[PDB]
Amino acid sequence: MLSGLNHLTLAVSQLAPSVAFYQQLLGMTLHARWDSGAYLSCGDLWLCLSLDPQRRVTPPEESDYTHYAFSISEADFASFAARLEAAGVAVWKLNRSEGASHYFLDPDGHKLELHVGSLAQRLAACREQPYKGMVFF
Amino acid sequence: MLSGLNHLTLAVSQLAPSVAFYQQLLGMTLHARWDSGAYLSCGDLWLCLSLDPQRRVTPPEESDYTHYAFSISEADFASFAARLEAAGVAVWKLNRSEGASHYFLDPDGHKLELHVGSLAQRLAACREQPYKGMVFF
Ligand SMILES: CCNC(=O)CSc1nnc(C(C)C)o1
Ligand SMILES: [Mn+2]
Ligand SMILES: [Mn+2]
Repeated sequence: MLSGLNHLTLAVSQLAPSVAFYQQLLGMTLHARWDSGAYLSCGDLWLCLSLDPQRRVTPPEESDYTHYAFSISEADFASFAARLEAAGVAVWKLNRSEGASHYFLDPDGHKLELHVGSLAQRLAACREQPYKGMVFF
Repeated sequence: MLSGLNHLTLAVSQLAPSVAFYQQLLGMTLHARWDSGAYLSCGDLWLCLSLDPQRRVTPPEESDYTHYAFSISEADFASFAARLEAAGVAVWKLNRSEGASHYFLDPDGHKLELHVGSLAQRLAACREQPYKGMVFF
């Protein structure tokens, strides 16, 4: 029986600028770095950055909607999004609205998101404005 | 301050086979579905499947090392891997490190992993036998 996410591994093209992005800009905790990777944490999340020469920097218009969202509180959301914009972090666009979210790209074009709210809150919101064809179990 | 992973969204080419894989084969809980997506949970992980015409069924040789690992106990590991093998699920890598890992593909070629063990256990192993260039913080 599966119990949750054990770790998320992102392939990166250059290790140093990616470590700087996740640690210095996003504030994640750096535990270890070596010649081909780094281990960080964000609360319960174990994030691994893995140096991969096959990673290409892809424009958001030509990558799919696969994305990774991080939790932030209502009180910090707007000021954090503002800090990312002031630092020149690029944005991307999703096809639909899923609540209070800010969409931004990492240096390799991984699609990231800041989101306020839990799954339970999302389901309650969707009961009032559902997506087309929505069924609840 | 970010507090953890809020949700993981995977782009899928066909909703029905992906729901079948995550819900029925992997045992995640289906909370809702709509014409272009579904919400599931696996422990404290909120997983979104998003139907995306841009998603290609991607062979493992054509994608980078980005991958998603799910937690499982050592006691359950071998029988879960055997279930995947009976269902015909492809493997994209052999485990060559210490620690139990099984590396398998979803129907669209997303790279998945079953892993036993935490970040703390990995850091302890690396302190005894560090990777090339490894520094701890
Ligand atoms: C499967 C259940 N887990 C999730 O809902 C992940 S996001 C999440 N979980 N708690 C929160 C707080 C912001 C209330 O946010
Ligand atoms: Mn999202
Ligand atoms: Mn892994």
